Amino acid sequence: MRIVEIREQTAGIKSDIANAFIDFSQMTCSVVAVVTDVVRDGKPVIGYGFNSNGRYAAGGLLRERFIPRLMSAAPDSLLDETGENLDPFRIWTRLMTNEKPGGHGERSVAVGTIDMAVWDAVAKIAGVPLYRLLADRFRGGVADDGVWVYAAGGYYYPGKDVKALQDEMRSYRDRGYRVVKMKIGGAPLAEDLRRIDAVLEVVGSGDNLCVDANGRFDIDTAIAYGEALKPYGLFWYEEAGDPLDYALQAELAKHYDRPMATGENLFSHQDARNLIRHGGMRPDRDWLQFDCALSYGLVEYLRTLDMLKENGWSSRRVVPHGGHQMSLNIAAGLHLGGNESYPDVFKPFCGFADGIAVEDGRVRLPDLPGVGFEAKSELFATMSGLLGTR
Amino acid sequence: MRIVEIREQTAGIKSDIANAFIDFSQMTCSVVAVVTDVVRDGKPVIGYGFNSNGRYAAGGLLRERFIPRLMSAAPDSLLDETGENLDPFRIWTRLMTNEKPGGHGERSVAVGTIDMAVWDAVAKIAGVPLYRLLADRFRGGVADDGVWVYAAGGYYYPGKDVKALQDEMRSYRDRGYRVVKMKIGGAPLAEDLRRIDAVLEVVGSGDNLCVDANGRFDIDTAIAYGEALKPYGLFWYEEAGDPLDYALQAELAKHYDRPMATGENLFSHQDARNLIRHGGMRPDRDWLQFDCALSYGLVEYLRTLDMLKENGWSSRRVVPHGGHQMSLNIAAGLHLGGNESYPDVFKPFCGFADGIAVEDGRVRLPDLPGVGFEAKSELFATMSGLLGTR
Ligand SMILES: [Cl-]
Ligand SMILES: [Cl-]
Ligand SMILES: [Cl-]
Ligand SMILES: [Cl-]
Ligand SMILES: [Cl-]
Ligand SMILES: [Cl-]
Ligand SMILES: [Mg+2]
Ligand SMILES: [Mg+2]
Repeated sequence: MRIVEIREQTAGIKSDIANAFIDFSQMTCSVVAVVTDVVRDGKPVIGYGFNSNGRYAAGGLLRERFIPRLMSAAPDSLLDETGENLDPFRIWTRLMTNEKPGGHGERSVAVGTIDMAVWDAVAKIAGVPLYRLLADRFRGGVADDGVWVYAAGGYYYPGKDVKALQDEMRSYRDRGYRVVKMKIGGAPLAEDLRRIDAVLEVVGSGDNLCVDANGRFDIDTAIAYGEALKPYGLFWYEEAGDPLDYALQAELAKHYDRPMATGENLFSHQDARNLIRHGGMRPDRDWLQFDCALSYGLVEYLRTLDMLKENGWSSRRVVPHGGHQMSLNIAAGLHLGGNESYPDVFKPFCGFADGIAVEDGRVRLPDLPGVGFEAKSELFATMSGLLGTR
Repeated sequence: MRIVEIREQTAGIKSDIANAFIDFSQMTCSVVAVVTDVVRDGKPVIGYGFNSNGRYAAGGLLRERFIPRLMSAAPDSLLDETGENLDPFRIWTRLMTNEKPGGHGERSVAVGTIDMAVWDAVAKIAGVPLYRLLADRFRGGVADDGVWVYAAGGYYYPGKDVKALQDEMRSYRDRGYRVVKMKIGGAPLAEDLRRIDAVLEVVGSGDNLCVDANGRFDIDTAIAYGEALKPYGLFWYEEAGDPLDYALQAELAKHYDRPMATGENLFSHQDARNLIRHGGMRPDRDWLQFDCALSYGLVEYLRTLDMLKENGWSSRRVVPHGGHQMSLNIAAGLHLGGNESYPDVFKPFCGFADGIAVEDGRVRLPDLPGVGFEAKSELFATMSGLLGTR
């Protein structure tokens, strides 16, 4: 058996939604197919992957460096010790051959996208959902019954006012989510507080509301927002300052004693480790948001999780950015704290399996092989169409 | 006046040379032309740029994200206050619009390459060498008369032995360089020590030799090499450990009191700042090697230089990676410590102006408009050919 070919294509997820840092008018993502010669249920096993919103597609990197490099390897060199499934670890090593250290951006997305497809294929060859594969290999067969999820939206948009924002959040609550997340930092403080007030009329307690500044604030603005946010008792205050300005987050923690979250824009275990060492994150109350699809994949994510354990952090503090089924499987299989979900934005690259409802903030995973792409009609149609695998 | 078009192409700089981390068998770089409608000396002013070795080309990024952004901007919005030259700062802002923070790799190379071409064009429109434009605008008209340069090579290569390494270093010294740099960490310690011994027979004092581990060592290996290197009194010990593992460098500095150098693989002012805060680098003796062509260009490099001043570091501690004329101009115009040079590797993307000799480790800059590409016959022929401007 072998990987026969790897295909890539670029998809559009463009719209005029905006956070404090960017708008999404040009936003794209990569989709990948890892085609094998293994037969399951009368058809070839093909693994699929895509990268999360916000970083754009990485098709250039995929086609110029990573796909050729992986496809020039001897095919047996990519197999596990049984000879009857792929080895994501050998594949990762091949992908990263002749890559210099540092510079963890863009190529991190290319590798993350291939890694997703590789794990999808491995689980399909094994005949199990990915969470089951991961629980069996890494957690002694113990998987979570379900995963904590929150609904992320609350973007700025032309003409969107507090009534529309309330309607949005009510629609998330009606779909089973308890906790929601909104953007802040893209309007004057008083206007953001009025937006927060409006959402709380819908969701009740601050316990049910997260806010995300998308890394836009300098220290003075981060502290000023913090002081204004304190009375609301929000579930978390996310990415106040630049994702790499570790000293800024450490100073902010001296002034804001309620939970904070960051890390979606750190794309390696090295960068994650620097956050842990230098960022003043607090293991009993803060949250880490690393996204494997943007960060060289699950093979790299396991190094990050090992580093967290060695530095006194629980995996239960990790709630990945990105809203994807790959993270959902990792959460239940490796015991993360939960997963972000997008009920509205970035269609069709959002949501989990069709027909499996979120119930008071928790969702179960389908007993279907792989990551679960085939259980999302619209997304699967879009991906197989783009990649020519119908 | 305006930018009429921006062109890009990929060049090969492939060979089987190797350092401790990678070999260069698939190495590429981007070349860019920024075509204006300004006439100087009877022809269109065209600015040129290329990115340094080691990070590969970024053609996909250039074509899919960055060039379309500039080319969709209102032409007047890219000009400076006078209306008769380009504004690299407005251009940089346009290039980075809708880019999320963190993730400083690959896109840093795309932007660095366009920025080089932009400054080349600006200096040509002003009619002066770039170092003169920079000295006048940023240093009250004071430029260095010349720049300190060292010869970087000493790569591993199949069949290459100590005799060939000696011949190499002799040829650098014969071309006017006093100090040379070689690679270490790609062979057992004893074999590297024999290589170092062989080179010192050519260059004499350790004062004339740098060694570069290309980020390959864990802390134990970094310390062990340090202990073995101490008796030689080397000019610097470069990039012992992972470029992002700041705590490792800080620990190493407790064990190795002689000069060390790092930073070529940090591609933003944020990442540079983290090295300065957390890496235990010593402003009195250590060296910083940030490369603008890989790091979103000179506009971003100015932010890094401002950060260094605020943090008690002199610009004289900065000696850029990459061997290019862009850095040569920055060095003289903004008062850096020197520039890396490549007399053998990465042809034709190496060396400075034809016909201007290095003399005991110092080189002057030509009084010619722009960065100086046209003064390098082979490089300019190659670039103009690739970009369709010949
Ligand atoms: Cl935001
Ligand atoms: Cl982040
Ligand atoms: Cl919830
Ligand atoms: Cl090396
Ligand atoms: Cl390169
Ligand atoms: Cl020299
Ligand atoms: Mg976020
Ligand atoms: Mg180096």
